[PDB]
Amino acid sequence: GRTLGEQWKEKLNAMGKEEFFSYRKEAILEVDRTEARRARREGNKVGGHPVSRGTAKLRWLVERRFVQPIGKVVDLGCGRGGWSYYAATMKNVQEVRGYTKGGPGHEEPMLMQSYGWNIVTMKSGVDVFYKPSEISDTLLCDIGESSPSAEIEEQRTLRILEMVSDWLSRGPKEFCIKILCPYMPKVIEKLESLQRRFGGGLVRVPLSRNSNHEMYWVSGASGNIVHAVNMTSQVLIGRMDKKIWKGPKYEEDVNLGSGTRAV
Ligand SMILES: Nc1nc2c(ncn2[C@@H]2O[C@H](COP(=O)(O)OP(=O)(O)OP(=O)(O)OCC3O[C@@H](n4cnc5c(N)ncnc54)[C@H](O)[C@@H]3O)[C@@H](O)[C@H]2O)c(=O)[nH]1
Ligand SMILES: Nc1nc2c(ncn2[C@@H]2O[C@H](COP(=O)(O)OP(=O)(O)OP(=O)(O)OCC3O[C@@H](n4cnc5c(N)ncnc54)[C@H](O)[C@@H]3O)[C@@H](O)[C@H]2O)c(=O)[nH]1
Ligand SMILES: C[S@@+](CC[C@H](N)C(=O)[O-])C[C@H]1O[C@@H](n2cnc3c(N)ncnc32)[C@H](O)[C@@H]1O
Repeated sequence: GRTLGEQWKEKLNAMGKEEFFSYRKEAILEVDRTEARRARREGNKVGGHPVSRGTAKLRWLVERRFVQPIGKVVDLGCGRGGWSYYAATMKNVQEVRGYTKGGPGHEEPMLMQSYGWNIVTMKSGVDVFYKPSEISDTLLCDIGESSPSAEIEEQRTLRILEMVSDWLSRGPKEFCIKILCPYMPKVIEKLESLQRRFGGGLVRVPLSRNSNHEMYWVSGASGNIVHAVNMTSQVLIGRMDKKIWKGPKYEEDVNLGSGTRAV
């Protein structure tokens, strides 16, 4: 046969617009960004409004001890820097280094003055697939591009998995990696291998939209991957074909404050 996630991806692509858009936000957690937008507009950089939604995503993991940034932090595919700035707010972090592709169709790093910004250093024009690995205490990675093909998503995920190992072999004991397509059998066996060597486990962040099955490979987690995935697949499938769409659960975004920090 084929995996539950496999079937999810097929059932997903067969939905109408009205159904899709309505489904992808059903029962999910969502951050209110409207004030972030206002700040952005006005150019206010010291109101603690994150640069993206991803800040709230990482916060969700961190607060549940799934990952706990420490020492030198490296954020691969940092984009605007939601994850980088958030790591810089934490007392145990001393150095935040981010890398992202930039250019056409890609998010450029964004300057904010959230608490700790001064130890953040983001660099654009960098393709992590050709960037020599560096030492780190914490390794973050949030790379992964959607596609209506699960096979595409598979190989994309596999390329990512292949490359993150090199960064991990450098001894960071705290980590968080986006697995774009975790439900595919080749991805699973690869994670099964990587889990044996590096530990950790896979976790679904409820802030992620129902239109994607992304899970995060995190060092503060553990346990059976194949079960973990399937559970998420039953939830996501369980949300389909709904009667009265209740919509998302709105939460307040994280406040990263302002000002520098001496290290
Ligand atoms: N190459 C393309 N990328 C796109 C397109 N539409 C959206 N995106 C990007 O996908 C990403 C996911 O979109 P989502 O809306 O979920 O991103 P976030 O929710 O994390 O950003 P928010 O700031 O919370 O609000 C989202 C957006 O607000 C816009 N935004 C937010 N910040 C900016 C800046 N700095 N410069 C230009 N536009 C910005 C942007 O269009 C996003 O859709 C995001 O980086 C977008 O820039 C698109 O049509 N083409
Ligand atoms: N039945 C349908 N299925 C769809 C449809 N669109 C996408 N999909 C399926 O859902 C999957 C994911 O959908 P989504 O696009 O919501 O993916 P994400 O939420 O993970 O993308 P994000 O980057 O998190 O933000 C999403 C979006 O931001 C926009 N975005 C982001 N990147 C881009 C680019 N490069 N170009 C144009 N627009 C872009 C776009 O409007 C998306 O809704 C996708 O792989 C498809 O299998 C659709 O219209 N109908
Ligand atoms: C969506 S962002 C992740 C969000 C970020 N963690 C945050 O909190 O805002 C992922 C980024 O990885 C970048 N990316 C994709 N492929 C890359 C590559 N090969 N090398 C470096 N960055 C890449 C994309 O430009 C994209 O903006």
